[PDB]
Amino acid sequence: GKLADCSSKSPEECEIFLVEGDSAGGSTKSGRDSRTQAILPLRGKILNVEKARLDRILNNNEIRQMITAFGTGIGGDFDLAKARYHKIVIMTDADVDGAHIRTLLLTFFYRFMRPLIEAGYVYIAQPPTGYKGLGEMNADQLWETTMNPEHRALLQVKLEDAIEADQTFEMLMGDVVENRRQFIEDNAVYNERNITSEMRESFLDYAMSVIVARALPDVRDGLKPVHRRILYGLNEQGMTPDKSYKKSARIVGDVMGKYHPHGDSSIYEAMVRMAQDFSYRYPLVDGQGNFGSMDGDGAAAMRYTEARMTKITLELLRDINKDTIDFIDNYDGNEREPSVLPARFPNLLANGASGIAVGMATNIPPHNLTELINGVLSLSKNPDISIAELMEDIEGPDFPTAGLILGKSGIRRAYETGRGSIQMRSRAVIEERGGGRQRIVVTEIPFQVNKARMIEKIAELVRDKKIDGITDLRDETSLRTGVRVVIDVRKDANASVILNNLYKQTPLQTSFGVNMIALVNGRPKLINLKEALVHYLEHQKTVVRRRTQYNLRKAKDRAHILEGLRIALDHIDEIISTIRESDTDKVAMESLQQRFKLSEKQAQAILDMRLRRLTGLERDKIEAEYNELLNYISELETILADEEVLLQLVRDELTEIRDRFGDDRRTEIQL
Amino acid sequence: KLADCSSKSPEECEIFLVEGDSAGGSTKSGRDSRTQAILPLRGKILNVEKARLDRILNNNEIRQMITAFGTGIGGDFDLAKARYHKIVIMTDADVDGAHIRTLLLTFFYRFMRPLIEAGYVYIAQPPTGYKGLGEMNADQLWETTMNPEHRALLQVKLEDAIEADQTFEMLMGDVVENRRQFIEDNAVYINERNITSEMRESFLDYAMSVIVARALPDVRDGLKPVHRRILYGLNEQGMTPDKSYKKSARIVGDVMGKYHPHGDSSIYEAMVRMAQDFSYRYPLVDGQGNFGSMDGDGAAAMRYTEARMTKITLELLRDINKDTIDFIDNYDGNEREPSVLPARFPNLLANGASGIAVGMATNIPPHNLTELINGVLSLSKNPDISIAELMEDIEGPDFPTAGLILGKSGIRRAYETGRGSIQMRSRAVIEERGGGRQRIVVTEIPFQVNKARMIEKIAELVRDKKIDGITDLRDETSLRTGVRVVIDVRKDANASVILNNLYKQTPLQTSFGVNMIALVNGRPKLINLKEALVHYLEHQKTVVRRRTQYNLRKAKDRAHILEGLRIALDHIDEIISTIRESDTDKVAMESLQQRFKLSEKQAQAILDMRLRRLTGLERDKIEAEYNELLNYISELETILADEEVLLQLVRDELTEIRDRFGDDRRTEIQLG
DNA sequence: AGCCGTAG
DNA sequence: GTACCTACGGCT
DNA sequence: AGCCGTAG
DNA sequence: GTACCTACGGC
Ligand SMILES: O=c1ccc2ccc(F)c3c2n1C[C@H]3CN1CCC(NCc2cc3c(nn2)OCCO3)CC1
Ligand SMILES: Cc1sc(-c2ccccc2Cl)cc1C(=O)N[C@@H](CN)c1ccccc1
Ligand SMILES: Cc1sc(-c2ccccc2Cl)cc1C(=O)N[C@@H](CN)c1ccccc1
Ligand SMILES: [Mn+2]
Ligand SMILES: [Mn+2]
Ligand code: NA
Repeated sequence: GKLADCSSKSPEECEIFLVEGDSAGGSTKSGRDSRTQAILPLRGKILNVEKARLDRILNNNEIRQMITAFGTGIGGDFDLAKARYHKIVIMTDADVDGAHIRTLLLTFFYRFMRPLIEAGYVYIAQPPTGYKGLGEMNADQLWETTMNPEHRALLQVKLEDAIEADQTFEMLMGDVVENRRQFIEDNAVYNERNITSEMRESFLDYAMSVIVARALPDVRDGLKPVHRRILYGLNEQGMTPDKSYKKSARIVGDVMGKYHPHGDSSIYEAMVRMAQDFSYRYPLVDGQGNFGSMDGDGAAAMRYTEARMTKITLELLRDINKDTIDFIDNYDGNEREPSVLPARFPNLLANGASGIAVGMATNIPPHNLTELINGVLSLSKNPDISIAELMEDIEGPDFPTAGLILGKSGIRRAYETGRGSIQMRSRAVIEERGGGRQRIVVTEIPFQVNKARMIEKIAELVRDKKIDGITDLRDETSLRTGVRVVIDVRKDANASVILNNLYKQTPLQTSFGVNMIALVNGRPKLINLKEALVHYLEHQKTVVRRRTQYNLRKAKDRAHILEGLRIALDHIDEIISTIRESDTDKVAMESLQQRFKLSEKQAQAILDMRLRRLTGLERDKIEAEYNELLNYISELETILADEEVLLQLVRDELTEIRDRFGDDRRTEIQL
Repeated sequence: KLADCSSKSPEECEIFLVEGDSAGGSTKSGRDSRTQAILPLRGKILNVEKARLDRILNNNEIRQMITAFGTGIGGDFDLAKARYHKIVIMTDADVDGAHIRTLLLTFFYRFMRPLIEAGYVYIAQPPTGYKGLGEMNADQLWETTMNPEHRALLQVKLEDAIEADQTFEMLMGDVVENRRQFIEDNAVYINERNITSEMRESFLDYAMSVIVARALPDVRDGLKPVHRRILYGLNEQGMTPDKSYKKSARIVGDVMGKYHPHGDSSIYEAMVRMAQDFSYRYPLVDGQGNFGSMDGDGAAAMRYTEARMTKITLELLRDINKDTIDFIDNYDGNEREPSVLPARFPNLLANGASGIAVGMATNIPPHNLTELINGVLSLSKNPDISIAELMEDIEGPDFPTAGLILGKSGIRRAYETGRGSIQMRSRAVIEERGGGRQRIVVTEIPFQVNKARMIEKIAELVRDKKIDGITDLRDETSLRTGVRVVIDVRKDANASVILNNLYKQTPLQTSFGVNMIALVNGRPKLINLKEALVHYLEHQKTVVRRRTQYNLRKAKDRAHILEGLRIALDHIDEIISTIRESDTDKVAMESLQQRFKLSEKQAQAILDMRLRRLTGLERDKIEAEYNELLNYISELETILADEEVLLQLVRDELTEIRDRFGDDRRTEIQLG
């Protein structure tokens, strides 16, 4: 019913185009030749049939619609002669997700409709380079470039080696992660088409993009691109804590247009989590309005909420405009965006990260800011510090939701190797409720556990009689009292046994599996605690050194200008005479340069000077600024002359941040 | 969706009805969960006053409320079974919140009246300034509206049941005229609440806002608030035709934050229509990407499309920064927006308008711009011109979709009175297809007719055997050929007969019901063709008059500065020494003013002068500017001194616009 | 009828 | 006004 | 086995 | 990635 067929009933001259969604589909339908060309719009990512059970595959709506459209049936019953189109054309967006969707479609054609490929019926379209998605093209341009048999370039998909192609679909699309990961590491780098070559190149294109530009944080600032773009967007709009909140829909529309060419919900939902004090150990966004709850209620629609940077986020963006980090071109070349943030606090470890990539994933727990900075300071004084010594500063993860960690052994393994299992428990106590009866009271729950869902789980166990001795279950949580979950215990039953059982059978006890993978030098890397801290500290040294160099050039440039102004003030009569005698700006400029040994920049500055600069207060200000400047330049040079002084400055600034933003440990690590 | 409280004891339990999930989550968090339950609604609710019982009972929102209350409904209503003794209506403090409140009270009065009689129904009073309950933090919601310690609730009271019956009937019933009369009669520019009063005030607030601030165009620029805000948003962001396309998501978020506090889809779809050349006779938006089709395909998601002003839209905004129109504060006081656009072409008539309001609706067809401007010119030369004479310029509507209008008699009635029915017919011809067989070919369809859907209607008629003689039906439309819909006719059947039947039984012939209502001085008004031209010409006289006055004010301000600069350069050594000798800015200003007879503004301008202005070509170059200004000042004064000269200037600027943007008529008017 | 177009 | 489909990895 | 979070 | 509720007035 989503299919827009062509009028001809002769398959030999008929072509069906497969496109990503209705955005693309509408340009496609308007621009086509309705006589011979059909359009079937799909719905974004389609089922990977290499990983799915067969009944699921047969019951999936997108899959059925293709089968019905092609008309050949599937597997054993496939009948090539019954095909309704001799050309099946894959026309996804010319981007990395476009590529993924193509690997998913080919995988379906190969496993289920193979003769179709063998017959040479499957092609790949080749839309132009410039556009965002096909939804961004005018129908006429899409017709000429991509669908016009006269000018289009199609690739026909050719099946050459079928042993090789089976091995290929299994490797890329199959359920064994390791083989796929190996394939990516090995190949990762910075009109007839063999189906194996198309899968390998298209999948690597997608997989690479997800690893380096989506799902993994950078080790230096702890951010993924969508977060870095959000925060940079708030900086560039002047959405500072002192400044008022800006509506979220404007922030999101802004980020979308300038830096992040993806769907609005991905951006808004990333921003929302950054504002949740139950998600971020040190929240990066300050939100006004409904930003979700521990119960998994979603945030209010973006038209209603407002947001701005938290104060600690200013520390992430500090000195970004002092040539501290490298800018790069944005997605369409009309803007510039930061490659990384200055990150004056160790954000990766402080807020942690979780991302599902391709071939790999990352799980990094959050940490206490005071402990992390103290760890960085200990490292700065001792490059050969061991993990055990570092743990004297950093006890373990510190969750925003507090709770308990059981033992140091999982933490120790994770810090040493980057992988460990950490056991988390809710904070629970047994107390009397009167009448000789007792209750269990939970005041803190494990990190990332949905409270309401945890309670549902307990209720279901009680209902199914899978747990004994619970008379009542209520959520007494309130803004005023904090989290409070009350489990009433049957009189004379052992509450401690019931609690132990709750730990065994519900998320009241949950584990955090540490998998510390981050982008180091543009590549994913499993890193230990020390390595994550070493990368953070080198970054801070580079940022501070660069800021100091930038500030020196700027101060020197400004001093240069002020010397010219001071010269002008010393010979103001002569300066005025020279300018009056000149016919043009260009002559005056040359004459000032010749007569007073001034640079072009100095002369330009003098010619720009307003007459009010001539008053007593203004002359003094020019002289006062120059004298202030000379001292500043001397201070900057001192820092750059001595690596130790530079390093000390890094330590001092970290320390300042520690004292301003460092807070108490929340999570209790129990021996 | 219900988030219930702990207590089982209704006497102390309260249920809060909120607009959506946006307010629901803050409400869930902020409430006392022991005694406060939350039921989020799904925006506007069924009006039970206009609906039959089967539809009422099958509505999910009505069902959830019935289920939650526990009382049952109507005849089976049981007050004792109520699960809460306080049912609290908590919508946003805005016009649409007020509407939701009338809809809820309508359901309660009709299906659960004892609940009101018992005193169980209340209205919360959240604070204003928020633009949504989703906007408030949970602690603010609790303290201001849900905490029993600080909250102010209105208990709804039923005093006169006869009067309330009548009020619910008039405000919410199916008779539009009584409701329209109520709005016309009442419209104008400590813990208990009478239900009749609450209904009359809440409904009037909503109805008036929709009439004056949503669904009806201004007679002066032909726009509704959302369209005006979009265009002003484009001008402000500098999205002119010379600049590159801006992404739609960014344009929309900007309009949302700054001027239009409503949904993104309302803004984006309004912008998309301005871009469609099958909708707008002179498109106001230049769109890049998928902007929808005549088959009712919607535009691509806003993440993909880009947009900017068309060239003609520059004429809507021309002179906006010369104090030609009044600006007003935006919705939250942080911005300024235009009350109306200068509108240098008659956009109301040119592009037409359709809007469903409350108590009334509007339907104004588009027109040919060359014709309209000629009409305005003729009118400007003769205030007593008649409609018939005006029709010598303005033949009738001119649809972007072309086609035919049958006869001039509906056009005439609509122009004379503002109401008329106009028959639009497709352009269709009969031609041979070979073998002695024929086809009907359609290349133009009526305005606002979905082509795919019209084709479906035809296919339906053929399959149901309600029409004889059709053997095939195809849409051969393409970019190369334009609309082409082909109906094959059975050999030896009369094709003209088949075509006449298709006109009678399908949208291939359709009617446009003209009902020209626009806002005139802030009030809706049914207007005829001449009255719409008159208000337009007045607006233009006013814009040009104000523009001239602004320019004159500006030019004198400038001449004044230059007289100070002339004096400064003539005495420059003494000027500089005066400044050098002054300790501060203030002292220099006083000294310059006393010594050289300079105003405060002249002296500031002298102190702001850069040294590079002392170069040679300046004494004369300043004198060059000063000389042109005097001439210009004289030119502006002449215009303000003679109405006829001002009127001629309006005529001239309209004529230039007609020659630059005026195009050929598309819709053919056949007599008859 | 169910559409048209700004709203929740 | 709102609700689900899909990919992807690892842990239970 | 369903969840975590950026994506279509 | 997409689909389907509601108000409102007139034909
Ligand atoms: O609830 C439901 C339930 C079902 C359903 C089905 C199909 C279907 F399409 C949808 C459904 N829905 C909701 C709806 C899906 N939504 C996703 C979000 C999208 N938002 C656009 C947007 C706004 C912006 C912006 N960019 N883009 O830039 C900044 C300003 O605001 C609008 C469509
Ligand atoms: C999947 C990819 S892509 C990539 C790469 C290479 C070069 C340029 C750009 C990129 Cl993106 C490297 C790997 C990879 O697996 N690296 C190994 C290191 N042993 C590994 C194994 C396990 C965990 C993390 C890392
Ligand atoms: C419904 C409203 S509100 C309003 C009004 C009054 C005063 C201030 C602000 C406002 Cl908005 C006037 C009417 C109305 O019906 N006007 C009559 C013309 N007398 C009408 C009748 C039929 C068609 C159009 C217009
Ligand atoms: Mn894409
Ligand atoms: Mn509202
Ligand atoms: Na008809």
